[PDB]
Amino acid sequence: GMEKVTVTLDERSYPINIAPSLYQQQDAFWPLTAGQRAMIVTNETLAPLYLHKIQTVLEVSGVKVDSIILPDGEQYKSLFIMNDVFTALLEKHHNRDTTLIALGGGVIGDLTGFAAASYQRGVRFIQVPTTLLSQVDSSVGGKTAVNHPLGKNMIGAFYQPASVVIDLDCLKTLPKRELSSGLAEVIKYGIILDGEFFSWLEENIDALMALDNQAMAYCIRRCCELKAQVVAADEKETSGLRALLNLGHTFGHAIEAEMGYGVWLHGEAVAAGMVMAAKTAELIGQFTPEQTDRVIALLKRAELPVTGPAKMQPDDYLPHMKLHLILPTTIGHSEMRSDVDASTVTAAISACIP
Amino acid sequence: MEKVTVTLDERSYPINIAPSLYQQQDAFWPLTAGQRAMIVTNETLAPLYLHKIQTVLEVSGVKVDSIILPDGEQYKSLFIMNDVFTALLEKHHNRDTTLIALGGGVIGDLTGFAAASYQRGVRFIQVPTTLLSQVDSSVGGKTAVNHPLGKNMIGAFYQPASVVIDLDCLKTLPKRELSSGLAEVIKYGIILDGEFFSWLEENIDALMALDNQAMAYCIRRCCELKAQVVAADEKETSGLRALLNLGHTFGHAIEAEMGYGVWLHGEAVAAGMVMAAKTAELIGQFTPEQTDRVIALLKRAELPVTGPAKMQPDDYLPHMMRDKKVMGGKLHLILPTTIGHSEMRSDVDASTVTAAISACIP
Ligand SMILES: NC(=O)c1ccc[n+]([C@@H]2O[C@H](COP(=O)([O-])OP(=O)(O)OC[C@H]3O[C@@H](n4cnc5c(N)ncnc54)[C@H](O)[C@@H]3O)[C@@H](O)[C@H]2O)c1
Ligand SMILES: NC(=O)c1ccc[n+]([C@@H]2O[C@H](COP(=O)([O-])OP(=O)(O)OC[C@H]3O[C@@H](n4cnc5c(N)ncnc54)[C@H](O)[C@@H]3O)[C@@H](O)[C@H]2O)c1
Ligand SMILES: [Mg+2]
Ligand SMILES: [Mg+2]
Repeated sequence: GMEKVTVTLDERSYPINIAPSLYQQQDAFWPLTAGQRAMIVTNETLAPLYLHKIQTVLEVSGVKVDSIILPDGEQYKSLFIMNDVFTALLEKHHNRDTTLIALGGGVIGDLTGFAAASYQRGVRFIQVPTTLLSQVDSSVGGKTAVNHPLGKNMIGAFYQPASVVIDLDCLKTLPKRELSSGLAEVIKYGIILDGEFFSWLEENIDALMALDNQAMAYCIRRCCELKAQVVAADEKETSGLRALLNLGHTFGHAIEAEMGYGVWLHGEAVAAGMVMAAKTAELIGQFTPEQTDRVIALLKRAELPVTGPAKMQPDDYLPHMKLHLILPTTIGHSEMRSDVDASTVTAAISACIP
Repeated sequence: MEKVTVTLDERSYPINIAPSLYQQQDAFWPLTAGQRAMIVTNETLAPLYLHKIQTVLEVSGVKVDSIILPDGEQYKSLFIMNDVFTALLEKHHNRDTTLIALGGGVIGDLTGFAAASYQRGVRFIQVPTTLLSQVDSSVGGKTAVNHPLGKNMIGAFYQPASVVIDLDCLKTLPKRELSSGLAEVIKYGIILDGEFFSWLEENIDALMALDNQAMAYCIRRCCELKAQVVAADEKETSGLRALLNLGHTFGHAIEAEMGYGVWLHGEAVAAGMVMAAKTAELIGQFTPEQTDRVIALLKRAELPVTGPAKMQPDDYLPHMMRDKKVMGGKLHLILPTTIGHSEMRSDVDASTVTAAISACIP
């Protein structure tokens, strides 16, 4: 079906529209209108699949389109690459009324967003996310950035899109491993914020894996709804409410750091991380094995790992991680708990060794 | 000590102005003991003021790192800004750090955008060391770096936490740069406050001599005036803020044709304001007596009131049009209406512009 989320943050409002074949609808790329310009930023993987189609629809609507195609990879989320986007914009004489269109995943999304924030101190930005992860995570919060060699996402801006266009057909070309990686973050929302959504996932996860339009549209809509509610409740990260979004990410970062880029995908590491966080919550005396087993079972349904790499030992995790962890309190409720003992965390990691 | 409080885009900050302010109690508020700062400066200012400022901060309990960048508009680049990020990350500066911009407007813009972008925004304090940056950069929140295809094309609106103006720093500023700053001082009087203009006619000698009491009042009032115009035209579009471009359309032509550093920005603005005055005479809104007052005061500040001998009227016009597209070619000018009042005039005839330029040929 067609789902729609209106997000209202920092006194902005924008729509997220979600439907199969959305790229082909009239005014799907609103607020762009006839006579205006757009610069599509995409990567070498997405370009042959969607760039021509999108350019055609925009140009039939009176919109003048330029494009820049970047290589595929996290390493291109760079200040030097963002400068090349500025060069493309300036070489084609794009003025402050241009719109940047991020056609791709979260890598493209982050780089383009920061480019839109910074070009002439801010031009309009439309997200066209093509991974499940970016549909359910990047589409809300306004975080844009590029990397520095000494820290990921260290250079950037809070900058909100004018609209987010989610055509579910784009998921038909997404590798299944990337689809599952996105579903780790989908499941996370259920654990941290909405136990009823978790139950809905238990009942519909097979349809999501099959790219069912009705399930996936609702799935995306609810994740965005949940994310927008938590960002709205602490837009300046006052409380630790936005921090809850990091369930499994402390453990997961350790895995990504030791294993290297593309070896474990982000959502795969987060999946194993959520289990380790659940086990931690059991050991401090606040979670039951039955609750943890529900998290484990559902992750396996989504074809996600629930064990750590055999290749790392527990002592390899902690240098990457006295300790601040996001822990579940129920299925549907969570907390930031600081001062967790390292031996508690290592015991939890040890319980997930294959 | 003068103080201006500025409140724009729901932020509020003080601009404090005094001789020997670098040495005074809580001069770098809101930085407080136990916090970190990274001072960004250039190779010219570093031997003059970096040690002094570091000492005062460290005596206040503030932990200080610094980076020294090369001096010049040609270094106001994304790539040089990247070195700031590297210095911050190498010393493990977290989101609670403060960037201190110690230098002129070039340092101020690059540091400001660095502060806007580092971890998506850290605190920023301005320590402007040119008159131009004291009276122009200190309000508005425009930060930026240049791209080879356009000046100030990459940046952010980002306001400082405070602006620290120690008048003593002007004692080392070259006299030509002091005059260039006084062009923008005089502009304020023309566009917004005729009583300030009259005060300038009575005090310009003291300002040229760096009199502390005059200069403190001069800087306070300019910041006040710029803040009033920006605050009114934040939520309105149109362009009350565009009034800040008096003389800048003519002046950009001069800077563009004469080349980098040949005419300083305020020298070009000076001659531009005269041309704008002449234009306002020719459309029937200004008198020669009014224009004469502008000319006389500019000369007292050692600024030009004529265009370069090398440029003819047709050399100005391609630079003054919004662009050269078929639907472009339009000359939009800020004109004075009195001494103290100004307006945007759209679609000014080329013959009027050529006559006004011609009236200022040496
Ligand atoms: N709030 C935020 O701004 C936010 C949130 C989470 C993640 N991020 C950032 O997002 C990035 C990760 O994003 P991602 O997981 O979407 O990875 P990604 O953008 O690298 O895309 C994953 C892979 O799938 C390819 N791909 C994408 N869409 C496709 C499609 N429809 N068909 C075929 N292949 C396709 C990409 O080319 C790439 O090879 C990280 O840089 C992360 O920091 C940002
Ligand atoms: N609102 C804004 O953000 C805004 C407004 C006006 C100008 N600007 C920018 O400011 C820049 C021009 O600034 P500027 O005129 O200060 O030039 P500048 O920063 O290049 O300084 C002029 C010269 O004086 C030297 N210097 C500065 N202070 C000194 C002192 N106390 N003693 C000895 N030498 C000193 C500098 O090192 C430089 O050589 C431009 O890039 C312009 O875009 C921005
Ligand atoms: Mg994540
Ligand atoms: Mg100026």
